[PDB]
Amino acid sequence: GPRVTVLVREFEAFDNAVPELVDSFLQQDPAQPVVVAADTLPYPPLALPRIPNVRLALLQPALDRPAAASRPETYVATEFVALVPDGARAEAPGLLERMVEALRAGSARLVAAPVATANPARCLALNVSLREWTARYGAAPAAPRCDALDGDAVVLLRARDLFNLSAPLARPVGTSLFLQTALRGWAVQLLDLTFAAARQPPLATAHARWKAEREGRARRAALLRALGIRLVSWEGGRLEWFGCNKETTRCFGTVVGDTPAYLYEERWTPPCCLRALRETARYVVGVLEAAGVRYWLEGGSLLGAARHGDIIPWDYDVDLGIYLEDVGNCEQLRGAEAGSVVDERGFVWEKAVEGDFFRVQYSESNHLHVDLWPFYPRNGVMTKDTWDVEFPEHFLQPLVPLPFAGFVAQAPNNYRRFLELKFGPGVIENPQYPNPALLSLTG
Amino acid sequence: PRVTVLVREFEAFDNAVPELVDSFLQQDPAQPVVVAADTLPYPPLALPRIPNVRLALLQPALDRPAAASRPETYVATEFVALVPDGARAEAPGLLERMVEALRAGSARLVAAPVATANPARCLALNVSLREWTARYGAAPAAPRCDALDGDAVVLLRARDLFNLSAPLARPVGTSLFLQTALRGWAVQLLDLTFAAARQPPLATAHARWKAEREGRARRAALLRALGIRLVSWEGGRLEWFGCNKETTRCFGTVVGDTPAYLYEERWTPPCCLRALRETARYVVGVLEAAGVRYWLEGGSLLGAARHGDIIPWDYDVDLGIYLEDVGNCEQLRGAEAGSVVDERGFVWEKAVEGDFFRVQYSESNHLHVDLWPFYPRNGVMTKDTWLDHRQDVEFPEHFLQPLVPLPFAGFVAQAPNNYRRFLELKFGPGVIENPQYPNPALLS
Amino acid sequence: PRVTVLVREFEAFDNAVPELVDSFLQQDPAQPVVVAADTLPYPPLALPRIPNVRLALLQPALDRPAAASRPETYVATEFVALVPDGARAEAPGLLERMVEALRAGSARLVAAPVATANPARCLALNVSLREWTARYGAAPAAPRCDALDGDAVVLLRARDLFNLSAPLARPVGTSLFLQTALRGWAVQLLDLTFAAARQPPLATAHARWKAEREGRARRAALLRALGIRLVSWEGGRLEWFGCNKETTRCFGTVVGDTPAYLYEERWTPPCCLRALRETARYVVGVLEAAGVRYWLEGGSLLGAARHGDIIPWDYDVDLGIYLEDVGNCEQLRGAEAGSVVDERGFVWEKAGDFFRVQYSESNHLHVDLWPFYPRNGVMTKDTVEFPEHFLQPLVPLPFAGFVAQAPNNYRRFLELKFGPGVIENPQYPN
Amino acid sequence: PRVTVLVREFEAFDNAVPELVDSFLQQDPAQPVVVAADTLPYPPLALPRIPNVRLALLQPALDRPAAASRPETYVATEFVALVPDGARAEAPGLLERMVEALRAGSARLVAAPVATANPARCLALNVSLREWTARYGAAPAAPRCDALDGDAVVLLRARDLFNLSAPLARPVGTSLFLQTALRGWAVQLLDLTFAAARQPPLATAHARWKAEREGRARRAALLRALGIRLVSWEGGRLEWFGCNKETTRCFGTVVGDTPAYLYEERWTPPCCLRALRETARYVVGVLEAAGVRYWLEGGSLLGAARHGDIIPWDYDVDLGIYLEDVGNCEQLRGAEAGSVVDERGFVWEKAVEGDFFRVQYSESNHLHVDLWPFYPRNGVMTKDTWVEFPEHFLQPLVPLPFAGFVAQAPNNYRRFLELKFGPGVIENPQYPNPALLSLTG
Ligand SMILES: *[C@@H]1O[C@H](CO)[C@@H](O)[C@H](O)[C@H]1NC(C)=O
Ligand SMILES: *[C@@H]1O[C@H](CO)[C@@H](O)[C@H](O)[C@H]1NC(C)=O
Ligand SMILES: *[C@@H]1O[C@H](CO)[C@@H](O)[C@H](O)[C@H]1NC(C)=O
Ligand SMILES: *[C@@H]1O[C@H](CO)[C@@H](O)[C@H](O)[C@H]1NC(C)=O
Ligand SMILES: *[C@@H]1O[C@H](CO)[C@@H](O)[C@H](O)[C@H]1NC(C)=O
Ligand SMILES: *[C@@H]1O[C@H](CO)[C@@H](O)[C@H](O)[C@H]1NC(C)=O
Ligand SMILES: *[C@@H]1O[C@H](CO)[C@@H](O)[C@H](O)[C@H]1NC(C)=O
Ligand SMILES: [Ba+2]
Ligand SMILES: [Ba+2]
Ligand SMILES: [Ba+2]
Ligand SMILES: [Ba+2]
Ligand SMILES: [Ba+2]
Ligand SMILES: [Zn+2]
Ligand SMILES: [Zn+2]
Ligand SMILES: [Zn+2]
Ligand SMILES: [Zn+2]
Repeated sequence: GPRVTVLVREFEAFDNAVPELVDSFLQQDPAQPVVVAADTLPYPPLALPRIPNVRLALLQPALDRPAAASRPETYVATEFVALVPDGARAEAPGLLERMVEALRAGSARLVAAPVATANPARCLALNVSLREWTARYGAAPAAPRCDALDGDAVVLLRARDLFNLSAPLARPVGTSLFLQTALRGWAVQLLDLTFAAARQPPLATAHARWKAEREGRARRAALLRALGIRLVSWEGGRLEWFGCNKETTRCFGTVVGDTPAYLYEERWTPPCCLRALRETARYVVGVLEAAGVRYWLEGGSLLGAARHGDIIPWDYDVDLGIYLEDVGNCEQLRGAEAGSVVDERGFVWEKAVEGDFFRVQYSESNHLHVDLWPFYPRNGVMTKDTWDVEFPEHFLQPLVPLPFAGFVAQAPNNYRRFLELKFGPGVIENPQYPNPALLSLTG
Repeated sequence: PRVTVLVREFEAFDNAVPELVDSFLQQDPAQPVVVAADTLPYPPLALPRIPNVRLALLQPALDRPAAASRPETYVATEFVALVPDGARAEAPGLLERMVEALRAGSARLVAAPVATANPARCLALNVSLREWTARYGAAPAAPRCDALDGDAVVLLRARDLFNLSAPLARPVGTSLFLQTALRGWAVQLLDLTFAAARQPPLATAHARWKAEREGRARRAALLRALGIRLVSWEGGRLEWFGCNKETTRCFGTVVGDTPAYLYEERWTPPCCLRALRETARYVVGVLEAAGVRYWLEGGSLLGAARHGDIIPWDYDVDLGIYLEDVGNCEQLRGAEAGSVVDERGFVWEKAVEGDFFRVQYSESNHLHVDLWPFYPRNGVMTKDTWLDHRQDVEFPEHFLQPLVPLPFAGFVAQAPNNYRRFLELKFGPGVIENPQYPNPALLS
Repeated sequence: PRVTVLVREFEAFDNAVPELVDSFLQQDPAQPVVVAADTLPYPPLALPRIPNVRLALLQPALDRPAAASRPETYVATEFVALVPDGARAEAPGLLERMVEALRAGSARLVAAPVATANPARCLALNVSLREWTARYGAAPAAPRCDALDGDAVVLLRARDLFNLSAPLARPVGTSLFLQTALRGWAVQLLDLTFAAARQPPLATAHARWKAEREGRARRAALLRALGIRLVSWEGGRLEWFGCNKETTRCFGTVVGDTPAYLYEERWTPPCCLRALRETARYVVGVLEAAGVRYWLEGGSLLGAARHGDIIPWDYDVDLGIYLEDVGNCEQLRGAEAGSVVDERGFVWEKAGDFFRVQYSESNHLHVDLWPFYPRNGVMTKDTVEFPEHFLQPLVPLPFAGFVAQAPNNYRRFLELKFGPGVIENPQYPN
Repeated sequence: PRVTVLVREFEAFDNAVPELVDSFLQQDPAQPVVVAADTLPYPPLALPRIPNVRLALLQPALDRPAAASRPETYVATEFVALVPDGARAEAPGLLERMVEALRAGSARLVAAPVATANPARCLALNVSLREWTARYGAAPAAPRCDALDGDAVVLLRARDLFNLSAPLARPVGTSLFLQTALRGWAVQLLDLTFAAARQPPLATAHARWKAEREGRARRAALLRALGIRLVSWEGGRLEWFGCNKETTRCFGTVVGDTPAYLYEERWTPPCCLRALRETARYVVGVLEAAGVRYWLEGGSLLGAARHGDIIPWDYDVDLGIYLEDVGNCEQLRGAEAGSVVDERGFVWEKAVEGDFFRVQYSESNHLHVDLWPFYPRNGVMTKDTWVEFPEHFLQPLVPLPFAGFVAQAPNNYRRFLELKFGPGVIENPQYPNPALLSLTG
């Protein structure tokens, strides 16, 4: 009895070669189990053979079906599942068997065989970091052992592994599967086997490709947002973003009890939010330097600068100190005492509700901000008559350059002494990343 | 008797879940409680972090197994009680009495109203997926109902709830009884009342307002996902959830003369049918006012002869008109120059394929009436271009002299005389008495 | 028919808990499973991280609420099945069959042996808190039993298990039936059989010996915490869990002639009585070797007359001796200079009219020797008296495992000292 | 009546609990009073036989229901006042004063010192479970505190006290504030004083000696059970409660390579780090005096470059050495022939596994410094078992602070570290990830 169930999930209803795919596997073994899975009944009809080992699995809730009907493991009775993309065909007999033999003999929980299309599967490296909401892809250093595949491959793994993931069949499978398996530390072995292409390949015209790719990028975008992947990178670069921006709200919205929503989700600050914070800091610093406002990294920004030259990865704002006596040198600041001011580049400058400090928002919609805390000497010690620690004014005589958030910012001289006076001894050396369990106990 | 309290209906921005859960914990410190949500609620729910109170997140996640989003794996007890936000346990032993009534009764669900401004009421409910409709009315055999409207604790066996396809789809008040009534199950409305929340949620008019809107949006999403286009109540009042003048038609381009919904074992959506009847009514009024001779044709005449309406799986309307009359109608005259949007938003155009005219419900909604021009050759009605149908044939002009009245789509339409013989000539003997799909070589 | 599997008996260093849990999950993927432990097991159990399988850590923690160590809070179902490591579910439906037998029967617990090397056998069990003793034997009414010895799945209602004072105290097979036998509950040893793990734990000789040694340590700590100083078996085997030659005695300094165990509504710990009997026998032996005239006195004579033993709530032994003979005994001559620790560890002291022999330097259970002298034909000390004819002659009287010497006509002698009817009217503590 | 007096800190052999109970009853005969003990106190306390005075025995017993050992079972008021032995109620209207203060302020605990020789002082306290440390200090915001030192009545809500995991674990003065400070709760030390008992307990040197021996034993057992390996005062006066030269290391055999402490969502116990630092310093001392070229390697060099210490979740130290130098060191030459215990108890052995050397802290405590011999071939440092690196990184070695002393590091160690670990590794620590560990294994 067959030990592998072919499963087809990646195809387009308007233009596919799924009937040829199914027919090709049935022509090596008429009893071969084949499952085609879809969110709704594909139209135009697929007209697959009406035989018991071929089944359409409709992954949608329906008023007249049991819970089992929308669960893909219901449709698989074999030990192994072979995910087969549309556009493949089985011509050499026994390829699924060789893949089973390779899986059992190897040490990778997945094995794959490229399909000989215009885009055969390439072996990739992938690091998934849920805390940084990032998926980092790269060339696979230990090919043919990989974390992920790009392109067309028959992928074979045990049904109990596949159907135990949270989103076994979320689309595109080429993205969702390896996000889940790579996070788990599993590997995929690119075998030296090749499945043939369909004789009449799907999506043969430019217009059909255009529709297919438009829908698939839309599925991918929605998939990465639902799964909490805000940034995709290739070799550290070619950033592809899925978070907040100048024209949207910031990811975590309004903060309740100075504990942003992302900490309860056991993650750190989204990288789109950190990116806007860096850009807003660079911009405010550039403006203050050109206007003649003396400023220095303050608080957690200074602490992040001194520790690793960037925003601390679970922080969500930037704090700078300024000489109160110099506020008038800056137009945006001058206007900020009157009322909120939207400058020429969309940055919003406000005088705070209470507490006498200035706030610069990334944009009118995206409320990530830099806070400016004005101080004035009172006989050698900086003070704000509203309350951020009081400190001696010689720490600013003079100020020091310090790498921060991708540029050079000004800091208090001997910032190490400055940091422990405000935070306590040894602060630079002992970071404490968020503690969700502790947070769960203490609200 | 062990019962898990399961909380699904609440709002993250404004709720009384902490009070709800504490009220059951005051009665039994080890009381199992499951709060279910699609995403982690923020601001934090701050439930007691004790092992018998769990939060079930129904979203997929990269670092969780499939079971973590299946709520049955959080319920170990035989029974489960769905409790809405705004409710509280005050009297001891309420859930136990509900268990007793379920074991003693015959209904598969029992329910207790909550003493909010809107306690649950007993309702009747018929679901027809084929017609995309759910029909509510007054309960004939109260306190035994098919569905409830309003706030109630609903107790049923875990095995029964979690074998539904969408046990926790929101609103539960709508979703649950749609699934239970379809299965012939009854909910027995008990004479027990749960108390309301001391600090009820949604205390301000603004908070209430943004809740009713988010609920309506969820309810509409629910009915679209489940294929309910039309909801009716006794009193005759209707809520729609499909087509209108401003949207697309529900089903899209038809291949093989068999629309997508037939493969889904459903008939034409009632909203598409409504648009087709209103377009047929309008077009007939225009042609009559213009002096264009028209007759019901094809499947429209067939439907007319059978039951005075569109065939319930059909998706367009067909009229024959005299060719020499097209010049009488302003929209028709324009349609030969190009597509014409007229005074009521109907779109008239000469079709790609067969030198016939098409009238679309709107620019976005392409439900249409097709007008087929005919001219008499020698007492024989005919045209130059033919579509590849067994229904597209010549026929004797005497069938059009004279035309007879015939109810169709809510109005009186003109039909060929002896339309039975007419229909049998075009479709074959007995067509009126033998309904069949537009092509049974594919689907019958 | 919803049953939570509850695993408590396993060793972190060597266990088959992953197989056990997986076997029940094959029969039902949503089977509730609770694995209970005092601390987080390492190496990791690596249980499935699915909502119906949970690890309950029972010790206190700075960062957890009270509820987190209370096991009932992890069990929502009506029934619980305690499953020992080494067992696996093969046939489906075994727990529901056990539930049915439970509802059908009259035993508050039912049990099914596991086909290990040591499948559960039935036992009788009698618990006497007053005497700090648990007594096991062969069970007359098997398959209905007070306790079990060996591997079994035990099923009971969760309200029954978790109202016990120490439901999951280890070892479970000792602690559970101690608590249920004391309440009059019975266990029915059903005829069902759970299979053994396909890869059993403790496969090597070193592993098994390491497990037996830590188990004996847990068993000993359990019996000490619950007040079982002695486990006795039908056939004579005795297991001691109290004081001995190298420890302190169990109760320490008595105030107001009422030892601590009386206020706990218990009698003398049996290990303390055993030490007293052995000191009495040793002292009598030394006295008889040195030719010292001794007789039973006070409560020891009373207990000898009543039942040939120490009164079970007494805590010392009193002997009278002829003062003229004190010199014939080395230990007692030495006792006048100072404390004497002899060959065998006994501590002889004079303190005070009288001498006192302690079982050992650490264990101060003692025999008091009170010397008398004949002056009037009456026996008298110098800091109550009785006529000398009660000692001429002395009679043999069983006491504490040996033949002691007692005044002649000692019943008459006991009612001179204590009043009439004393032998038949024991002054029971209340 | 809204406050239940709860007495937990006393000694059976010598106490003033009868005077205490009486004093509260003299001011209100109906006062709820609970004396809590693990076992029946002997000699008998002889407390009044009235319904509002109860003796709670918290140990499990064969004849008692579960509830009997749960302290909330004995309390039916909203508040609990923890009262130490030695205190006495004289001024009426004192507990109601503490309730009024509690309600009107923000602290969930309020306290009043008792006028003994050791009246309560206000302290700061941070608890770090990851570092297994309790850091005490003088309270910056007195009389708002994190913890108390000395005798005080402590009043808080019953629901708060009996929700803690170990609400009456002894000593209370230690156990309570470890739990409340971890939760971020404060205690407010009021300007109210409870009088002392007229006949104070433990008045003799001998009675005090016994009580202090017992209390210290209870506290050491309490700290081990709760995972506090290290107590400090103002960062000094260190008190240790973990492993040492004469014991096992805290976590024993690593099977991951994921030590047990990561599964407990903590870092390396600080006693283990202390042993590792001292072994690294001793080994380095031996290598320098014997003339062995060594350098910090792997995560030791990485930790030195990041913050000059062992990475706080790492559990060993790695050093490279020149293989041609091994002969210069007696311990190493002995290690090739068999395991050698040297004059100070360190164990030098040659793991035949990976062809390196390993120095253990002691025969029992297997925290170790690993020594990786390299040899050059064409100016590339290499070895025969396992990355290799160019020798110029060792020509010359540079000083680098590490673990309390100055150690040798490759020159350009940032470039050295980046080649081995990747760019940015110094700036982006791989912080322990409980959630992920729970997923991968
Ligand atoms: C993934 O992580 C490893 C180890 O942290 C690192 O060496 C590698 O360069 C990373 N790969 C990518 C593509 O980010
Ligand atoms: C008990 O403590 C936990 C913190 O782990 C908290 O979640 C819960 O709300 C507390 N309950 C009460 C009644 O304070
Ligand atoms: C529901 O269907 C039943 C069965 O024919 C019918 O008697 C009843 O009138 C229907 N009720 C509603 C509200 O449509
Ligand atoms: C399902 O996934 C979880 C990981 O989150 C794992 O613990 C469990 O063992 C998996 N079950 C199977 C059958 O692989
Ligand atoms: C327990 O009690 C009965 C009498 O009530 C006694 O006959 C039986 O022997 C005792 N059990 C054992 C094991 O001795
Ligand atoms: C003890 O038994 C009673 C009655 O069955 C029940 O109310 C209570 O929950 C039980 N205690 C537990 C299960 O801890
Ligand atoms: C506790 O932490 C705070 C800030 O984290 C620090 O300022 C205070 O100095 C610390 N106190 C002690 C005694 O470590
Ligand atoms: Ba900050
Ligand atoms: Ba038609
Ligand atoms: Ba038509
Ligand atoms: Ba006596
Ligand atoms: Ba390392
Ligand atoms: Zn963002
Ligand atoms: Zn429609
Ligand atoms: Zn004893
Ligand atoms: Zn240690």
